[PDB]
Amino acid sequence: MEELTLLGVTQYYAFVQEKQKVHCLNTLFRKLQINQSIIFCNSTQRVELLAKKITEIGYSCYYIHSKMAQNHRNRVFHDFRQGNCRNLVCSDLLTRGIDIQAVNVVINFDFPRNAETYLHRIGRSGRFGHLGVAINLITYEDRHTLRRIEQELRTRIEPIPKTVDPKLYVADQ
Repeated sequence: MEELTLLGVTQYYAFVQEKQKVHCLNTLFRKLQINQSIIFCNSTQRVELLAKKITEIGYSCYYIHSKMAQNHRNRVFHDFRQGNCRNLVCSDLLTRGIDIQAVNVVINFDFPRNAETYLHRIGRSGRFGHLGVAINLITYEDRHTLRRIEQELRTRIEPIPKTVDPKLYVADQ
């Protein structure tokens, strides 16, 4: 049995053209009541490019990726957990940070290529299952990767509705 679990994380996907990802991301910020959010991309170059664009549209965001130093990643993450930052852009990182209660939305701006990367991004270590929502931005050409990861992880990833039920990601306490 796996250490990380997906029970408690509602998972959605949206069919996006690569040229339209930034626009779809801006639509998500506007239609969801995001407290804090974490956004994954598949390369460190795309992590920095997204973080700058996002701040240009006028959203609060830091970023950490694999080619920063570990002590620098710790302090930026500490600043983000502190509330100094609203969103955090991240590449894939082997060393995970502690859970942040204010993080209720995790977004896969770029879809991971395998199931273990997906679980390492979205899975939760504890069995308390703090309610949250994960949103995957996917191209139609890439839908077969989503089905395979869905079956391999024995989970359910649904097409995102117009209105996400806030019961599934708005903390009720």
